[PDB]
Amino acid sequence: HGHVGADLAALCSEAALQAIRKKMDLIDLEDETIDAEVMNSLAVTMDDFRWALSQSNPSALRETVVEVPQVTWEDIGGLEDVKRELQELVQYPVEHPDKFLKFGMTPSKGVLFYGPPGCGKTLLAKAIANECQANFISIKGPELLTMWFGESEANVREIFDKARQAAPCVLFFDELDSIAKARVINQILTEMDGMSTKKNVFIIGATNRPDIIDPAILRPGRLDQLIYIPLPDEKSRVAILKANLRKSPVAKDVDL
Amino acid sequence: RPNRLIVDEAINEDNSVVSLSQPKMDELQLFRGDTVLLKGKKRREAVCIVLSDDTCSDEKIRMNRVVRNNLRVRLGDVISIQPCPDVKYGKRIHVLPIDDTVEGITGNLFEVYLKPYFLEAYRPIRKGDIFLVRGGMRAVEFKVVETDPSPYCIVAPDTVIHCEGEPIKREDEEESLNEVGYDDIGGCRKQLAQIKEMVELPLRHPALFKAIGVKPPRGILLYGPPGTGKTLIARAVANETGAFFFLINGPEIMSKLAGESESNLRKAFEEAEKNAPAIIFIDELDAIAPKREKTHGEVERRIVSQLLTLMDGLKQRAHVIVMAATNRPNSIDPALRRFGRFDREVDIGIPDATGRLEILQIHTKNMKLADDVDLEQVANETHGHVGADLAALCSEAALQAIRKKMDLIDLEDETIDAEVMNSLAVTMDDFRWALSQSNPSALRETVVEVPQVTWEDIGGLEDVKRELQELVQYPVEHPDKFLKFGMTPSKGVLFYGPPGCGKTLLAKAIANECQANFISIKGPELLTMWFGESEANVREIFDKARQAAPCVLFFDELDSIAKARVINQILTEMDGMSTKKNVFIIGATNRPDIIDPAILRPGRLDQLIYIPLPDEKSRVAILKANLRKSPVAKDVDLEFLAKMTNGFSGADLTEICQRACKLAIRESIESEIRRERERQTNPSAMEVEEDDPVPEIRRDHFEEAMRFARRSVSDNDIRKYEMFAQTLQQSRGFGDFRFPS
Amino acid sequence: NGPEIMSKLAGESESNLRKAFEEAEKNAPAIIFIDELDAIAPKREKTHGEVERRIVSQLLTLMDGLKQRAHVIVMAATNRPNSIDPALRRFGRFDREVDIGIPDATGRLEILQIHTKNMKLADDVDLEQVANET
Repeated sequence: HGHVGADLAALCSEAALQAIRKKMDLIDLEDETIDAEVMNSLAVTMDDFRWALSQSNPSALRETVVEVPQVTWEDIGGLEDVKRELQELVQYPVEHPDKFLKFGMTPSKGVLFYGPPGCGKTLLAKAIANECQANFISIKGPELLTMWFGESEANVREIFDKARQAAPCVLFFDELDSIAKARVINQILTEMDGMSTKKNVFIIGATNRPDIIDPAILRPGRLDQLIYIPLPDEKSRVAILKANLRKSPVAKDVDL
Repeated sequence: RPNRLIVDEAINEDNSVVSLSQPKMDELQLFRGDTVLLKGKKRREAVCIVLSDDTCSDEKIRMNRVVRNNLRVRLGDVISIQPCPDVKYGKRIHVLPIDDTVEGITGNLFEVYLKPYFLEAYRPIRKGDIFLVRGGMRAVEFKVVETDPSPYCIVAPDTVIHCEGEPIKREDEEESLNEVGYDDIGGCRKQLAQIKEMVELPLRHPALFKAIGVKPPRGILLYGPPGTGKTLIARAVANETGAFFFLINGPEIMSKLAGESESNLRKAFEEAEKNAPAIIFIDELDAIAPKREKTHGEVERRIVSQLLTLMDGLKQRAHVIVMAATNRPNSIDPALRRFGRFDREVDIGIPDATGRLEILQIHTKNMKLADDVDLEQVANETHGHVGADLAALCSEAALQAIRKKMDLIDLEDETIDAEVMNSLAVTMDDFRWALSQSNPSALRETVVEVPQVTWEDIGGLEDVKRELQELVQYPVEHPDKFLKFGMTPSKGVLFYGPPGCGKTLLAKAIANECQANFISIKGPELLTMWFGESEANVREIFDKARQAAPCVLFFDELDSIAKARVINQILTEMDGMSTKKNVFIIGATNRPDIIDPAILRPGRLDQLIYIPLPDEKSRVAILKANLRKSPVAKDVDLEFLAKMTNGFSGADLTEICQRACKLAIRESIESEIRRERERQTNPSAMEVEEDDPVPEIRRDHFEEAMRFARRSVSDNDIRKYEMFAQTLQQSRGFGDFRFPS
Repeated sequence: NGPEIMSKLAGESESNLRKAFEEAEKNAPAIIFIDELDAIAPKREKTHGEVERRIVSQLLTLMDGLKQRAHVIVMAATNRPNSIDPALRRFGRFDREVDIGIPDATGRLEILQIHTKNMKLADDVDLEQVANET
């Protein structure tokens, strides 16, 4: 992750050089002129690639990445009301844009999750992005408040027009109350009203202290719906428990 | 392969002669009148005719002195011999008297030193050969520099003479001895091996790299602190192969007129393109290409763009690589750190303790030392010194040894006799003087090294040892079993306990055990970033940890900014750090409740290991450990001293083994007062032997130094850590359950 | 002199520096002296032009271009070591740095003993007393 094409060319050349360097038993000093044996009878193996990935090649990437996620709906079972609501708020304005035009109902532009910390909020937000075949960017808390700690408040316009460039996206804040420990909420607030509605970008924000939030974010037009994420129930628990044991071979008599 | 043989002494006087063994004749099949080349050190060779004799051993060649010196080989070293069928006659080899033993003869001397010496042998003479001819108490060696055939020549007597030039002095030897070898540079053996791996195999084998299709490098950055010989290393790599150096100086291509420096750069790159597989070198890049903020004019921008265009205008078939030399990679214009110009960046950093022994071993070569000196002892100190600082140390110690000998180096003898010139050896207190009285170290930044503390330095804590082994050793010693069932490794622990119970002395132990590097930043080094608002200055100390792959970076008192940010600056960096690198982040603290809870989120810093007060076995271990240097009396018990000190922290009983040393040094100073202040100090009944009243720390010194002991940690604050340990739920709840049958 | 090799035309001061270093190289074991170095080589912040940077680099190149057999040493004279361009405090150019600081009380007696040489003093004066003050 983070490699570019030139970095991958460098990876291929270094893996080939490591495969040469393990064959110094034939490429000797007594044979200065190298015979035609090892020139065409040397194939690279997998641990050479793993060495060349591990031992070297720092990635030249730190900024955001646009992609479609690969998580699925059954990765977190249950929450059928939340699934129905997110389908009603994401899928229907893009899969059927004409029926929303028959009787003129305008689509909403974003929900606000809230619940206990670590109940699969991001793992729920990526599921609808994967289901709609929609791109998904994500900025976090520490990426957010380092803007206003060094007073770079006017540096969300680029991360919004980058979302404008990828048309079917759902930009996801995470812990946007992180600056509510003591601005940039106003900088998103002046940008969200300037964003048009014919583009189908949605703004889902997550939080853990829903009372400390600014009430101006809850005005109708900006962020209206308030979906509550509860603790995981039984079927969701067995689903996530099976989901985390994809890689590990587990004994067949281990009950879940 | 039977080519390389050791060289030993010879008896015969004939010159350009190599001794072969008579049992091995049929493998080479060359007879007596055949010429051979001998591979020597520092890429200088010589040519000889063979002699087949029985006085040589089976694998040892008997050869004379001047061709042993032309190969620069001595007793024990192994040389190669190869046949060379390109024997031919030549015209006007340029002989030259290079010694001061000519005795003032000028003109044509070559009718008795050249013409009778060379005949009936087919004498092979290579360029630079240092053969001598002795005649009339005049042993003149003619080192030739211009041979019209290549590479060696057979001298004919009908060769016309050309000897209008003047014989010169030993200065031409001083420009040939700086064709240095690999052994002439020390302190950076790992980085020398890595750069040799990077450079040497494209250069000696240009065809295989094109054959597979890999790309040789186009630009290497040799960044490091200034003065560590970053130009000597490039000379050594280039001269250890068949390269061609070209030193472009830094401010020399700045001190030209406007519109003329680029002509010099174009001429230099053209000379690199025209010649062999070669290497140019640019020292002090940040004086011709600084950051963009340090560019108020525009001609420097023209020079920088000229450098960029000439750098990218090279071909992979030209076989030229570019090495630059800065001090820090953020002090360059970042427009030339893109792919194709300057990507691979090595760090010839500060030499360590045992990396400092060879760097003054190579400097104490021509200086006669006595037997009392100990290079290991001075190597143990002099932290922060660089190679130039150690050269200055050697010169100042030699000057102090001269300056103590002013009793013979007098004003009445203006011309100094040859006595003290070769009969003066430096002793150890001269080195101690030159270290103490002078030489401030030019180092303040961090240092990467493996620690030398051991696991038994702090006994006990077997659970903590098991946990640290499980969190450090197993992700690096067995990386495949972590890949069998996909468990990802953790990226850092958080110690917490009472102040001064061996936290850093525990953190260095696993770094030493894993043979892993260990950097360490502290509290006052941390919060001085955000007191002067240099918050974005931890990226360099993290990518420095990226450069040294098996490291464990150790914060210390990271709650020091929690007296009233940079925690967020580490927090945005820790998630961006990948996991295939095996760098771990161990942070220590003393107030675990005041810490930011965002550091405790799973993924960032999860495990919370509690360090208790030292127990009994740990106490006797640290007590024995602090008395390594001091000789202690054999009846001084320590187990009785162990179980008496019950609630003492690890930083309190390390104080009493200095208070006892101070209480014994007071009495050892005081005992010398009365012994020199003896009334009627007569030669009668004089103690010619040293009485040594306090040779070691006795028992009553500890019995009196214990009286000032005081426990630092109370009972009310160890309960704070017990209560914080109870704030972690501590495996409480349901308890034991069983799976159904 | 310091500002004397600044009061020349452009492109001519370096000719004077080269002539001076050549005269040092040609003559005996000798010593040149540069007074007021911080007027021809200040810190980098006090360099708004570029010709001063050409002079500074010329000084660096001619300084490093000497040989140990030439027997010439260079003494400069500043007031504080942080008031110099730190690119010439590296090893090989300017390392050893002495401090002829302020003279003390009894160090002040000889400095006016050497000044009261040609002046006839009476018997009532006491150089120790004035040395105690000032």
